[PDB]
Amino acid sequence: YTIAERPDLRVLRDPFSAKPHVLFYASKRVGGDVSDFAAIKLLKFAA
Amino acid sequence: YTIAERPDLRVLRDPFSAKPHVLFYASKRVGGDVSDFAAIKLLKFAA
Repeated sequence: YTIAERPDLRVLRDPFSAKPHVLFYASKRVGGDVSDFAAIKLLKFAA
Repeated sequence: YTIAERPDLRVLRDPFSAKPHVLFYASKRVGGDVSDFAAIKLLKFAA
């Protein structure tokens, strides 16, 4: 499994949209799927 | 009578909320009621 990501947490406080509040907008971006299909085995329970 | 206040007026102007406008927002916070009921006497005009 290979995980790709940006190593931060972009926070943007928004005193404008919801006016008497602050509305912090934090967003980390991360992705990833299996890269080596031979390196993972599973246990299915059926038969 | 005790006045509790934050000795500043906080201003916030958002060109972003409604774009063609500015929407100045200015606020201060204050509060207070009586602290010594024995130090304020009134004059009712009834009896």
